[PDB]
Amino acid sequence: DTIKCDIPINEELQARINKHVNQLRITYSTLEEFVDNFVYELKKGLEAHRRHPNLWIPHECSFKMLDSCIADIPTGQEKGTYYAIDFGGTNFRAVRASLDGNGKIKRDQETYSLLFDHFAERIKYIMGEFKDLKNVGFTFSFPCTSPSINCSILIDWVEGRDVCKLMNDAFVRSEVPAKVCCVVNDAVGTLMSCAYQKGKTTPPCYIGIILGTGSNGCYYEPEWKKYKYSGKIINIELGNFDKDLPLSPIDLVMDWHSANRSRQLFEKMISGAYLGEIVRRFMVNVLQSASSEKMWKSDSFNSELGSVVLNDTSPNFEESRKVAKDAWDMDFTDEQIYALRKICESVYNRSAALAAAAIAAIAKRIKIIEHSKFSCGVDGSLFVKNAWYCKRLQEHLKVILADKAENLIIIPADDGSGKGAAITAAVVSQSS
Amino acid sequence: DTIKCDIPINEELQARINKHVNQLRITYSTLEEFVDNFVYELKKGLEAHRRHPNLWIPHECSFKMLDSCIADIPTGQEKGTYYAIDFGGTNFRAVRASLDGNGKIKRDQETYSLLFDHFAERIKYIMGEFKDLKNVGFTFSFPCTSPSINCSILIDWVEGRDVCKLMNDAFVRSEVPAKVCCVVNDAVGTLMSCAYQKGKTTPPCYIGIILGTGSNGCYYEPEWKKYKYSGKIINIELGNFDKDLPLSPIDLVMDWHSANRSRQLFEKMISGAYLGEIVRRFMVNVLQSASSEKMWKSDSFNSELGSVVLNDTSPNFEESRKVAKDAWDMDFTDEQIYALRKICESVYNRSAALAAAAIAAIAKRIKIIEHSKFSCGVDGSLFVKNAWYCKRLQEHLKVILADKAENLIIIPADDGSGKGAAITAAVVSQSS
Amino acid sequence: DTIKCDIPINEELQARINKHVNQLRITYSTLEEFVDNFVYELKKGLEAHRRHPNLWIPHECSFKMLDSCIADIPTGQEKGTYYAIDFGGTNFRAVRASLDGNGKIKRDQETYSLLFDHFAERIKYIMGEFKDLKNVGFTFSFPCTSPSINCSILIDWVEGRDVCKLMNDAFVRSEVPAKVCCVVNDAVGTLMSCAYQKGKTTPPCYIGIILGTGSNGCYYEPEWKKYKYSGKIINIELGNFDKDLPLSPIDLVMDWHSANRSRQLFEKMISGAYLGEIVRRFMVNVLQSASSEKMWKSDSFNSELGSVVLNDTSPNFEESRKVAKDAWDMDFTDEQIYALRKICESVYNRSAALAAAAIAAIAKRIKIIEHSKFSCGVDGSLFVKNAWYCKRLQEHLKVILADKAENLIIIPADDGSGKGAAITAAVVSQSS
Amino acid sequence: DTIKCDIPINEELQARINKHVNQLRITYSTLEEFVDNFVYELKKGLEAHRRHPNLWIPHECSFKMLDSCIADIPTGQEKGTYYAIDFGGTNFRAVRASLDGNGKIKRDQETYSLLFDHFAERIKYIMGEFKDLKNVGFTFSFPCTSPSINCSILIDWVEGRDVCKLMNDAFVRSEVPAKVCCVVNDAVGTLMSCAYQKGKTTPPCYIGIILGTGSNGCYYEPEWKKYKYSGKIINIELGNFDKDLPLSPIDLVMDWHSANRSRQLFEKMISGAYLGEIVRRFMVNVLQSASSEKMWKSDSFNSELGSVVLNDTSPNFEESRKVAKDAWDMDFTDEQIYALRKICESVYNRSAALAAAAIAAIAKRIKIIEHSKFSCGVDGSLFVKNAWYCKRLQEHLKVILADKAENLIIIPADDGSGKGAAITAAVVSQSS
Repeated sequence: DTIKCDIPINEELQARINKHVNQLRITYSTLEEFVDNFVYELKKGLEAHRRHPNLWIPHECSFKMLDSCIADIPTGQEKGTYYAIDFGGTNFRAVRASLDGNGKIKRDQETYSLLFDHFAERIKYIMGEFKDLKNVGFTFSFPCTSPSINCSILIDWVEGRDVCKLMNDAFVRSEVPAKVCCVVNDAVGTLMSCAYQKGKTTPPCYIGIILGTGSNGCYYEPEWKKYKYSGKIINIELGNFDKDLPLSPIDLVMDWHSANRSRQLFEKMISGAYLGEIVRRFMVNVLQSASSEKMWKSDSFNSELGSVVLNDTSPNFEESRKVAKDAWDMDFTDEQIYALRKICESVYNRSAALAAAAIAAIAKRIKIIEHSKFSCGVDGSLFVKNAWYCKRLQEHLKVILADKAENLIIIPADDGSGKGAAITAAVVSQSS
Repeated sequence: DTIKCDIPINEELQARINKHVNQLRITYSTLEEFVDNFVYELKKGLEAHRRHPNLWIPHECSFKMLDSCIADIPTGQEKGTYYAIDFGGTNFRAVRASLDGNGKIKRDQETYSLLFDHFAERIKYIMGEFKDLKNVGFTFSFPCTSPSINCSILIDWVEGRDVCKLMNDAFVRSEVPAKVCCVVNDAVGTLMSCAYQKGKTTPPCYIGIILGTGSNGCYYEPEWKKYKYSGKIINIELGNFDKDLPLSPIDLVMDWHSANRSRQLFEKMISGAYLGEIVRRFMVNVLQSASSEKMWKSDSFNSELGSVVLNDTSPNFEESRKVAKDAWDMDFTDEQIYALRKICESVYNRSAALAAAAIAAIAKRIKIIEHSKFSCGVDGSLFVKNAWYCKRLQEHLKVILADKAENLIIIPADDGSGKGAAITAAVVSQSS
Repeated sequence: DTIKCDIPINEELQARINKHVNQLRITYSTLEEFVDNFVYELKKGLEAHRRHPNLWIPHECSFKMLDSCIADIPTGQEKGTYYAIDFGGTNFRAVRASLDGNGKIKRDQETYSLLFDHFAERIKYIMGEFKDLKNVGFTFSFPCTSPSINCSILIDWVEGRDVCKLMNDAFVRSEVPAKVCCVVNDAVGTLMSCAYQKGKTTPPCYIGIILGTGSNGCYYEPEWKKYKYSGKIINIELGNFDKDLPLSPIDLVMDWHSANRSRQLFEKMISGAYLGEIVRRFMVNVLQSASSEKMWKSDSFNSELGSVVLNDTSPNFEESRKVAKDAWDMDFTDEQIYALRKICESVYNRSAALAAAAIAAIAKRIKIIEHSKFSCGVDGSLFVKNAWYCKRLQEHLKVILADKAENLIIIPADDGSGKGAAITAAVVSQSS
Repeated sequence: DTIKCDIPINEELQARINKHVNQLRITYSTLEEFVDNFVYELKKGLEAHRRHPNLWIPHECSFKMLDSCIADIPTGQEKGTYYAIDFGGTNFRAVRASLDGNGKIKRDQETYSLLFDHFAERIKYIMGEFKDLKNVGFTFSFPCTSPSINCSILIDWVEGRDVCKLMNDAFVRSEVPAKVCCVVNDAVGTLMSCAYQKGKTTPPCYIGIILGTGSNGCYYEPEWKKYKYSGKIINIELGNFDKDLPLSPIDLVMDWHSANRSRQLFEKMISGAYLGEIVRRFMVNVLQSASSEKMWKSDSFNSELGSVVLNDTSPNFEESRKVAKDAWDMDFTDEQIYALRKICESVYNRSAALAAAAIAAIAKRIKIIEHSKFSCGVDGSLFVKNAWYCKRLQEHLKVILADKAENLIIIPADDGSGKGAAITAAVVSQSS
């Protein structure tokens, strides 16, 4: 499974490669300490929430264990039609989903356009394009605290009013009879969308993981009653884990230029928005003076190109060296292309190992893994659109869980921020 | 200034008294360390606010340095009529204040009655009693964070909506044309009410202190621009200071039964809501078996009785031993009445010393005390309705500030939660 | 197993008893959090030692995981004669032990007398009393750090020289040809003495526990090679555990008068030197005014009397109320004697539960408990000389380890500070 | 005082220079926060020592405030001859000093050679070379804790015995009648040597500073009696200050490769053993691809070359570009030599500013600076053998102390580890 060298490599470049690979090496002895720290942090977060479920106090637990206020999960037997709003950065979409009683979802369109007074006409605009004249979901990936499932406040980016009723009154100002009923997170929607579209002869899903341009997790905590939680599903803020991470110096520099400094140190090692910069810096270090002038720019390499480099099988890597030219205007030789492959294979492997040791921790906090069986729905831009990264995540997950790997199933879910919010708004209302 | 014994005291009781007095003794060497810790904490809080002015992170600074979003202070030259709402616990009042251009306030009534749908009719009910048919202030002493001067959220006790517009729409639902325009704290209103009613030949006020059933402070920070503050007045959450306090064991037990545990340890040593319990516990310890059966109850002694015991000049203390009987159904002898006086004189003296060392710290953070002169407006139930406590606070304040005591003036302000909110709503609107 | 009341109890005293019993109640839900915190602390201590095995850094781990520098444990097959020195406080002993090859120890005398220049003549004085004219052990329970097995430094109480060679040169100054070869702790000697005198058909011993006027533990860590330890046996400083303890307010006051303040909070809840004060304070609180004048003294009740109260079976508790009079000069009635019994039964039960949850943690860090079997040697003044405390410790230990209680055996060892140091000095030398 | 550019610089290289200079910029607003943090840390260290003067607890204070056990300082009126031993790394010296009663020292030799059994013959070997046949000092720069002035223990590098008597018995084994009487630090010897050789018309010295291949400080604390100190001079472990430092990313990487990781972060920014690496890394970053192959080696540039670059006045910098070739085998052009000068001038200026703000803090803890006058003796390899670094340290020290700069005098002391230990051994013995 490891890259093999046949071309004669210089001594200096080989020494540099060997020195910079052992800075990204994750042995099966550190992964156990990682799993233990993760489980302990989960438990401490639960207790600290029970002590004061309103404010999040750092230095008590890195995970701000949020709670979706949902009542119960779906089973794949409902029916209707429901609409959902996604709102991230500059331009995002609107979803319409039809639900039959057989565990299947039908979706129509994801319209993008470049301000609460615009979205009501947007919903009427997509609705007239179906003209079958209720309740609408909402994702709203922004800094918000949700005391209840219907409302959530805004504390960052009228910038401070209720972001729920703000959207609600735009339907009243217009003709549209549709009300907001849920403000879900990106991962709980993933959990629900995976639970719906499973089937009937599959174990229940208990963990929803997002690995993409951001990393997060939600899971079903059976002891939710012993603490003060109202929903059966708990949203871990997984990206903020900082107990003991194997940080190389490149991770110490790339964090200083972050504009989010000293925050979210676990997300900056495994997420797809940061792997391109890691491999760029490592390549600059290993090709000291031979590096081009473009290899010193900031955003000169993103993870979509690492995906191209990893999934390469040509006799001569004419695709792996065509992605070099258009990014770094440089004609790579054989030793340099070998170095590039050996660096990407290390960075992505570390990401996959650390993201596989965070699923075993969740599956170990739930003490079901000993006897019963259950499933996990993994979604994201790193899991999809990458083949070398799936069979590696599931290889590490098959070694962390030594004798129990067969009890935990992986089911790739799709489109959490969409179908998820629609299914949540359908469940919270049809079963209201 | 110290109590003198002439009656022959038993040896055991004298030993116990001497042992329990030295547990409440504050020497002029510890007060300096206190002042230094306080000043350092103020500076650290300012910096930590500049780093992230949204969330309060404990273990960065005990003071959550809030900010009133006011523009500028009054001078005593405005005019009009304005109404204010107070809302604490079970039953609180409504205020109407007339303002002339000479630094004088005229107030009408403080009606009490035992639920946002009731207060609009309350305001119309007080208004019809003057029938001179704008803007209304609001104090709202509850857990709230205020991103702006007009709005504030509710996170504790619809329990979560906007507590500003909640009150505002009740005037629209009714006929009353009055809108909320400010949600002030108990101490910034004190500052403003003191600034208004000063005169013309007095130094400017810079600190507003509340010492009562609760302790708090607000002050004018001249470096407000260097950090991200929008108002010239900063609200210290002074009650939460916990750096290094001289805690006796009685303070360790009375905090365990608090229902606010491990929070606000500086407020539980100096505020008027906790001195009665302190003196009750100390009396139980010094009168071991001679204590009555009522001296073991919880709320059997409040600070209004300590005020009676302190301000006593009768030949035979027939008032200090009449407050004993009706509270602890017991006929005190001479040694016991001496012990009671010597215990109250120690508890209240420690409170006064620690509250005088917290004014010197604020007056030292403002570096004006070296050359110029300014004033401080002290308000509360301990300052008013107690004579032994004023000339003692100002005795300690005259020894902490060795050569500068003449630069700082004390001006007793009155009724902060009332006239304060009215004057703030008048200034924010007439000078809008 | 619980005390039963038949005599009619007053309402007030019954309310007070019920209120003060629930402050000492340990449910089987908190014991699990205790075990988890203990195991995590053990692991963190091991890692922190590997990072810097010289200085102990608090806030890294409460346990300063010391190391005995022993080579290997005995098996009960050696032979010879060896001498040991004990040195605690004012007056302590000297031991002579003969060792045959069958797992049996023969001891002679423990002489007490009320200064390194005296102990050599003491050893010659005990030796002449046997006149069979090598190597001598040493316990030396004082503040000392031991870089090697032969030497240890002194940092508290020439007060600072080498406390090993100090004793060694006194044998050279005299005629005695005996040299110090080991400075062991009170618990590793217990471990060795238990390992020797086991037999041949018993599982191996792995934990040595001391529960007396002080609490401590040592255990065999199989992963000693992965970290920088030279001995197979690790000395936990178990008394300093302070992660999350169920502290009543009486424990908050009794710690303030400690002269060892904010240090060793786990030892002050379970050790035999502190249970008498706990029960004295609780009795003062429950018998508010009926308490005598002697119940307010400090050392008016020690654990030897609680042992007498617990192990009482007379028809009328003429022994449990005879221990009252000579200690508190008071003729207890029936309700008061019931209260006293119900208070001692709670204090000692909490101690036994918390000391049984600290053995399960050690037995869980060693992952052998799943399949194999092993033993633990418990010694101390609370285990011996108390019958109600053994069958209660082993009742809680049979419920903490649900399905594995049969894998762990309890073997009461005796005289650790004696036979232990002798056997260690014999093993380190005969097998040198 | 700033470098001026006249040669036309490229746009890219100019942008890089301007971007990397503002990462080393120290404004007069941060220096005040630095001084405040330093003073607070000093006070906290003093208190924490008073609470437990035996063990050093980090997270209480970064400064382990050690204490020299000296009685009193010299005045320059003694007489005699005394010998001193220095012992650092591989090869170090022996000193002989003659002392007259006029404040003048006469020194003979510093012999170097490449093991306590060798130093006695070394002392006899230097003594026979003067053949004027008492007491000997000792510096011994190694990890050691000194409970008393005569003895000190060894805990790192027989490796653990008494390093005082170890040297003492070598004089008895030989003929030499010379005994060790003091084990001083590198900075207290500097203080004493400065105090001796002052004169008679100079203010008293109170601070001794070492700025070289290591940074440290000692000072006279007038409140030494209020705490448990026996000597009037306190040894700050100044290099370990880590409260809030302006760390660039280069300092984050150079610390990861330290072998002393997460320890002594203030020493790694200002000391002469680390400035060459800083400027090397910055030069690699600013000359991205134009850098040579030798500029990527580790020890390719030490501070002796930065001293050469700074003190350059030739028309064409034929010395500043001759130090480039022999170190980095590269013919620098004009833009590159300008960049090199502008980088060294920034690194050394930051070091000088931060080392000048640490003298103002010490001079501010002693409250004498307000009225009286005193002096400070600065020694080290950065102060001596560098002219641009003295008039810059004293320029920053003249701006930090706004109105008091004339009260504090700087007196360059010489050879602390030598004359210092001799003078200390002379004072401790002649005035014994």
